[PDB]
Amino acid sequence: MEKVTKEDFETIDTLGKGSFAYVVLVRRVGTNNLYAMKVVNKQGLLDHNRCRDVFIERNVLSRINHPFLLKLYWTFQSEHKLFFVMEYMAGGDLDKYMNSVPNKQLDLPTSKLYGAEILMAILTLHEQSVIYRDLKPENILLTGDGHCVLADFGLSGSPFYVAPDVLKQREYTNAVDFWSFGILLYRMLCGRTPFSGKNMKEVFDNILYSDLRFPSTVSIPSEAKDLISRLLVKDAAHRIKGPEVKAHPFWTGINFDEVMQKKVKPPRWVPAP
Amino acid sequence: MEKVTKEDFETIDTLGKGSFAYVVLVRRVGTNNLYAMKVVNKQGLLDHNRCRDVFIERNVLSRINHPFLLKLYWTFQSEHKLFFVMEYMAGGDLDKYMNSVPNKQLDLPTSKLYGAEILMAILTLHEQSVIYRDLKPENILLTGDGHCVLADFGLSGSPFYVAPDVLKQREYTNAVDFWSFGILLYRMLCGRTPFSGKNMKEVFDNILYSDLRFPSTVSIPSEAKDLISRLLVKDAAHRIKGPEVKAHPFWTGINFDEVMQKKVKPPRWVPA
Ligand SMILES: [Cl-]
Ligand SMILES: [Cl-]
Ligand SMILES: [Cl-]
Ligand SMILES: [Cl-]
Ligand SMILES: [Cl-]
Ligand SMILES: [Cl-]
Ligand SMILES: [Cl-]
Ligand SMILES: [Cl-]
Ligand SMILES: [Cl-]
Ligand SMILES: [Cl-]
Repeated sequence: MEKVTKEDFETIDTLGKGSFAYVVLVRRVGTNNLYAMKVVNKQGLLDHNRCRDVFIERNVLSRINHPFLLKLYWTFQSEHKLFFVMEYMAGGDLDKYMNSVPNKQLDLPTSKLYGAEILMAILTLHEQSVIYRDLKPENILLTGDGHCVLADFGLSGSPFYVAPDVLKQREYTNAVDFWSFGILLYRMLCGRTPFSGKNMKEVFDNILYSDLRFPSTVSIPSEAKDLISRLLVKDAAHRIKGPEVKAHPFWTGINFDEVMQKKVKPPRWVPAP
Repeated sequence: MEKVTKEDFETIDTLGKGSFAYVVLVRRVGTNNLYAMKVVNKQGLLDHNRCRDVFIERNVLSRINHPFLLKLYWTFQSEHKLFFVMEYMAGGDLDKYMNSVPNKQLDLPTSKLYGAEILMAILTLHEQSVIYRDLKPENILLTGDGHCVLADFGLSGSPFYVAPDVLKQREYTNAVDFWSFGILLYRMLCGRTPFSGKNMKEVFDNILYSDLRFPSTVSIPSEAKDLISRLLVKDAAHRIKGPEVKAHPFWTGINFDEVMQKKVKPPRWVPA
């Protein structure tokens, strides 16, 4: 790619702020092309021990160009900052989309496709020893044609998706992602998360101690219940792991190769540029 | 893919009409998804040419996944017809696009990107032993975000892109695709094809015997002129081949790995 510097991008708007990074909507000078540019303080990266994360993002994930991870176009530096010019997703996120559909529920074909796309993303991250840690609808972005893409993992509701492991020990492993994935699958199919409460204390107690229950009013295939139940085993040591999740009978009727090729479209996508 | 038949697609409009096949815009019933479906009357398979083309589409091209080859979702048959459900390209084709831009000329960055994407498609076809043989702007479709995609399952302008190899022998090698590629690069940069005439006989005589001539009113890099000239060598044996085309200095400002990942966007794309 061209040897760009910060001078080659015109800031149009702000897309968010963080501890030591911010994201701006930019237009590449001389073109009509828009991008989401993440600007990260170099000293901040060093103080937060994020150099490995940056190396993986820039030198490993960028080569994979996974369809359901955010696309990276350019990385470059200034004196004090590193810049990551990434795809601008104006189609919103999955939290907003699900809150706008009737009953808050996605039908089975859509839930299964989005579950497969998200699973492929999570499996790719784990292969690179990256734990997403914050899987939730707000961090799943939608393309213009209705496919799911994981939000920038460096950047990042949450109380409902936290695993027992994190509440008890703050210990992050691949299993916490599969717990959150089970919460997400349940949410897409049922219209709500499985564990709630009148305050955070009750929510955490239910996450730790309450048996999983499915709504009597929602028709869920037995295979989906089986997979969600195994993803939401309380003890991480006995939780279903990646290979068994990918081989689970719930994925009957969806071909992961065709999903990776974008040949399985969302049946009811509502484009809205 | 889920099993389908003709009954699962509702015709919205007609996109193209051909001798023994037509393309329609369709919607998968029960969804909001749109596709382009080519319908081929099996009666037209008596022609060895049309029979071979459909054979290649059903058995070879159907198995290729490439960003710049048109995507095929389903292929199936009825008692007397054949069906190809492919991606509907919202941007239309490169012939209409180039006839809309001022002076009918694409700028150098756009010409180089589109040339790179088309070259990647051609090289992949040759690796699969497929000769496209009909490379021209009408067969280059445009995605909603401005990328070029070779039409693979469409209906069979054309006289301006035919190589001397075809005119002399009626015989085809990989070289005919690189001749058409030469004509296309010249068209994008210069606003017209190199060889024209007042009738078809004049056009063919110029292709066979007239030395390539570049316009005096259009300035193009010497590297672009060199590559087009190597592509438009009339003797097939001495025409530039695939690997030398890919390594040519004209592609200096392009990285083909990034183009394959759709990380090089067209700078002026007008999604209308
Ligand atoms: Cl511009
Ligand atoms: Cl390290
Ligand atoms: Cl510094
Ligand atoms: Cl970061
Ligand atoms: Cl794509
Ligand atoms: Cl069939
Ligand atoms: Cl052949
Ligand atoms: Cl050859
Ligand atoms: Cl060759
Ligand atoms: Cl390559």
